[PDB]
Amino acid sequence: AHKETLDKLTNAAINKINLLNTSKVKYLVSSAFAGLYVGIGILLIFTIGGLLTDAGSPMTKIVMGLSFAIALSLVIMTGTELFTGNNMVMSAGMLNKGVSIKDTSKIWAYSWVGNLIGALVLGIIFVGTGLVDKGPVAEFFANTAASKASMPFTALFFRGILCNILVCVSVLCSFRTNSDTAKIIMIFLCLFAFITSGFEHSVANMTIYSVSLFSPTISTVTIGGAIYNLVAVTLGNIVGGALFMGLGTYILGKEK
Amino acid sequence: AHKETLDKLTNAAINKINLLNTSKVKYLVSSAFAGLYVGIGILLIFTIGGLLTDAGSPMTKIVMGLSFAIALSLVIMTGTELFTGNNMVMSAGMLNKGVSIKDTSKIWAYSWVGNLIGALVLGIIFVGTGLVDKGPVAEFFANTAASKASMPFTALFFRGILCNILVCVSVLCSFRTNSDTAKIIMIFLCLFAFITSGFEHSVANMTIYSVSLFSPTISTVTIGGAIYNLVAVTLGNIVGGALFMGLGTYILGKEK
Amino acid sequence: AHKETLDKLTNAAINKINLLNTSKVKYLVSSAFAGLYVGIGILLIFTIGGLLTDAGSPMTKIVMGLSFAIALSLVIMTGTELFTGNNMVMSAGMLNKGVSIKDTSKIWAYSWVGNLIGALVLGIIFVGTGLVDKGPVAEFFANTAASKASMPFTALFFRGILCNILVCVSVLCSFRTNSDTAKIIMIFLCLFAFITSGFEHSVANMTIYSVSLFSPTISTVTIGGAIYNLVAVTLGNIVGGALFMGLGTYILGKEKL
Amino acid sequence: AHKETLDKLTNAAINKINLLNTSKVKYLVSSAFAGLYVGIGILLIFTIGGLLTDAGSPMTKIVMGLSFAIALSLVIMTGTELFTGNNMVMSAGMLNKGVSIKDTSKIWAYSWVGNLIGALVLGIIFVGTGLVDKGPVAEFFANTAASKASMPFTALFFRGILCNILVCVSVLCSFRTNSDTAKIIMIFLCLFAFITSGFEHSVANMTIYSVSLFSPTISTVTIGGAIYNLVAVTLGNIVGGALFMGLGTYILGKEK
Amino acid sequence: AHKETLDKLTNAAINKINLLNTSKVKYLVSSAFAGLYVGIGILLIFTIGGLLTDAGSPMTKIVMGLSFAIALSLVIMTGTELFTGNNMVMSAGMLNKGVSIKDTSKIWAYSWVGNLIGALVLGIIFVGTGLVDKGPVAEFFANTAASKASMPFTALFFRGILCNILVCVSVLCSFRTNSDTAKIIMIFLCLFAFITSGFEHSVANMTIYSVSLFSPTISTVTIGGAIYNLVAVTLGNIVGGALFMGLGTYILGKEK
Repeated sequence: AHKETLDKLTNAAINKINLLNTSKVKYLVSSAFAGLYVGIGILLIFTIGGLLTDAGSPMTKIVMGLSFAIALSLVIMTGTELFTGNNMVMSAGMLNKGVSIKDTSKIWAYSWVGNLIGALVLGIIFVGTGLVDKGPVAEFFANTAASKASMPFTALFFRGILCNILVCVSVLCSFRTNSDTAKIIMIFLCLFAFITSGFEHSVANMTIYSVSLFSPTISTVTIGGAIYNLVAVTLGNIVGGALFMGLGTYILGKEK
Repeated sequence: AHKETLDKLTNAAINKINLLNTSKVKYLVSSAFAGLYVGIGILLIFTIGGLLTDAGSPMTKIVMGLSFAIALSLVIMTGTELFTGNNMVMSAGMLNKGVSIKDTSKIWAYSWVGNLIGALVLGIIFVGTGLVDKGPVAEFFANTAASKASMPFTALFFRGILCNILVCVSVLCSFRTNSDTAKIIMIFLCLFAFITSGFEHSVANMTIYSVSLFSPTISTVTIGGAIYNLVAVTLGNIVGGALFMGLGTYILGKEK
Repeated sequence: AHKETLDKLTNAAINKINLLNTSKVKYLVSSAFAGLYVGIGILLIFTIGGLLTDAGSPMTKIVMGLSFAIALSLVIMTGTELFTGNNMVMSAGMLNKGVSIKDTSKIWAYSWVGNLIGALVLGIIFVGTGLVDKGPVAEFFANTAASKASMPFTALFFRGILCNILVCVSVLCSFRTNSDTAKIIMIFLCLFAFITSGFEHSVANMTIYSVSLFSPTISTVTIGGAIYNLVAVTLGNIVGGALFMGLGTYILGKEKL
Repeated sequence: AHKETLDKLTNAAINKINLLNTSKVKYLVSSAFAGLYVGIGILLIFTIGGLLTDAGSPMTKIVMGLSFAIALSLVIMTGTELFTGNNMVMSAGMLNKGVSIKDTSKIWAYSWVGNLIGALVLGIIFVGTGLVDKGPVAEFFANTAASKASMPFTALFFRGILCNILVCVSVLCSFRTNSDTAKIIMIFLCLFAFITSGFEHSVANMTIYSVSLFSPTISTVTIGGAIYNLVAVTLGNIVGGALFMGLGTYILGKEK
Repeated sequence: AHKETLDKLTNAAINKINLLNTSKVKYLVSSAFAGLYVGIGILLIFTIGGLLTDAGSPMTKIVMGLSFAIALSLVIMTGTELFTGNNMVMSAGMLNKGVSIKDTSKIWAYSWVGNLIGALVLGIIFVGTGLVDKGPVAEFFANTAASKASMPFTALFFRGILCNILVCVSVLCSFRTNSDTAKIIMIFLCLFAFITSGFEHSVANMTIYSVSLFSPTISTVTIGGAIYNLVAVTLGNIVGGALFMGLGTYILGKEK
């Protein structure tokens, strides 16, 4: 069971360095589709957070957390590239040696730049809608945009650790079943979990900092506070995806 | 995986005009339906919005985007012609040289009109019920059908982009999975995102203005404003479905 | 896929009038199961409607719609004869030369009369439950039954279309997928819409003007006001079932050949 | 599709008496399993009424119906034997001569009794939990078991009919599809329907009264109403399965 | 239908011990997974209940039970080794001779401890985030670690029994169907039922007593209250799985 999976994970890992070594335009795009897809999820639950944080309701983080299913679901279904999964994958394929430590940091790089490109594009467009001009919407943006850049390191690190856990554990669950519906539910869950709980996702945080910097209605974080939050959380994501899930998957299904 | 998708996409475009070119009756009826189905979605959400606006609920815009999955789900299940969705289909199709740059417009036209024919035929029939005869139902249709015409062209554009990114990706999602349940789910999300977040949909607004103009009890906008909108937004809906969605599927899946 | 679907729609007309001929007991029964099944869901959403009207809640009309799904789902899953439905199937199956205007009108009658007999039986049985002796629910029933009589024939007619447009469209959907999960899900949305929006449904209104006439804890409507509501609604229903759904499906799927 | 369905039922019943004609120990520990599964619902949906009635939220009777779904679900997904199911099963079958009045009743009382062991077994255990010592949960048990016992036979009898119409019909639906998912979705709506509407279920009452009795903190029921209710309701559920759903399904697909 | 399921249940328990009689490092890393997953569940539903108790919303208990779905479905979807599951499985196999009384009480320990390991890990990494710095989260994590620990043995014995009754029947449901969707749905139901009703699942508490025993902000009772709770609850899970379900599932499938 775990072999057929660490098998699936290994092949897919390969099929990633192969497309990269084909066209960079291709790999670049698909990374900058996942970023934009995932970013869509921030817009929903932030248009949310405002309306419910504003009216005092205690349901905000709950309703928000639930309504972030559209994120990793657009990704997995469209078959696009997102770094947070490239972690657990590109790892066990480096452990199961389908791709090397070479090919791993080769990936995690471009996908991360790709993933950012997507956020930035959705930013421009999203900001260009006047939606984040006035109101308690860009207010929820700004504050949490600021909330997260002022947060100490080990949190953003350790919060980041638990995030890419669920994210991978879902991505894995995708590999483990053939019912797309079932994938979407497991995802729906694993994101309801991390979001409401209150964890951190780099490719996500990007769309947040993608909007709150093009903003003609505030900064409260600058670029410096963004770099920090990412590299903090990026760093966190990796231990979670690679050294827990990426590794443990490699073990559980190693033809030993 | 992306290759295959592209092919399927390409046929759908080929198989589109092909039909339009055999019959214009059969195709008009289809867009006619589609635009009405999408407008059934509007009646529902607006009968909600007035009922929740009247009671000042902090949720109203969250319950609405939840209650819109019916619109596009009815399209994809009855297998009918939706102008926005085509934007991806024909653009990726025309691109993949399966169909022409003149087969492309001849679809967009013939559907953007069909949908509206439906929007109309449905708009009339709604009025003849008279939930619009007065009260917060009739009201909501108004106060909102006004707000759209009196809005920057810079807004209606990017609003109308991000919407029809979520609309085609929902469609793209139906072109990649064989679960009719998962097809519906993703459609249910994508409209949760685009409607709750305040994006704009040409074929939907058609029913809005199909009803704020047939309703004896008042306008506040009149044709020009309705035209200033469908136009400012349909263009956006093309720029989203074509330049973003269709070009990317194309890039992500052509043999280099 | 529109041709293969008409084929199905057509093929479905055929073995229906074939069954009515085969025997009238077998057919009328099913018809009643349908009425009952649909009416069942009326008892649910009104109880909800009473529970929640009584507390002046805003989300009443909304929960009432989100809940009615069971009505048309039982129909489809049990595979049973529901008037509003045959409005689309039988028509487009005629147009597609499946059977005659004879069998069409002959089917529309029995279904409508069997749907009625389920509505009948359910009502008495339900009055027997004593769950409409007094309280906010027998109220909601009468409150609601009256409106549906005390309403202009023009709007009862029209509302009654869209409703059958939505019922039939969900039927149409039951024919274009092999996912019983998908069937129900689309029935869900379609009813959520038709109900919460404000549309009217002969077979389900059949179950409303059955409770409030059989309950001795009030007529505020009596038989006439029903005859009125039914008629206006049964027409509209027909005008959406056979004329928008029936026609369209045919025009989409008839081989010009 | 009717004749297949009928036949399925008919064979289903055969297997039943055959199992009963094989092992008594095997049949009566399946029975108890159902009743126990069923009773679990009653715990949850009274734990719900508890909280919900205690804060007078109008939605008490609504959330109960939505939550009682696990009952027949656990039974139907686990091939366990539920008395109320065999009312339609045993009868549809014996009407096709797949069995005899005798098997039917043997079943009907056997199944009924194991079922009664379930509720007996649960309640005891459930009493031992602390959850009925005090708190608004127990008031809800007492007050309910009470009314359930102190209500005109006529009534209870009719509430029986309606209930088992839904119970069996849902079971009917299980026999008519293969999407195990759907079997559930329907079970869901049928129980949402039957609880929230007011109808009485026999098996499920067992647990109710069982809990109330073996609760040291006040009964208001005594075994006095127990028998009364368990009879009046059961007598209804028999006309529910047998005379409606049972004989009705036979008349629907017999080679006549 | 029950034979396939006992045969399906036995092959299982052979592998579980045949995994340990092959590798410890294999088997435990999966059990540290199961535990963590279940924990992540507790990290969510307590995150809620902290917010929802901080505003007396009567709906606290219920919402929490609906959102707990993730733990056992994660454990299921990822094949990992969960203790409570085993209870029924083993004994169902040690009763139909595929493993021994040894292989049974052998499985039950390593996993029990494997599970505990992972629960301790997430714990620190959860404080590592500092979401138990203060707020009602750590508060709720405090009252409920202690309320559970300053509770009679017998109650928690009876409580825990009922739980693993459901937890195993949902696992048993896994075995009896090829729809992951359906599997996950039954877990969602079986979990919502055990938590909102009140019952006590040991491997979860492991995370609670892990979260709190590292929460810098307080112990409220200590280690002799954590051990007692775990002992009181674990043994209750075992009668419930081993004796109720296991013995039972066995009786149902056994071949005379």
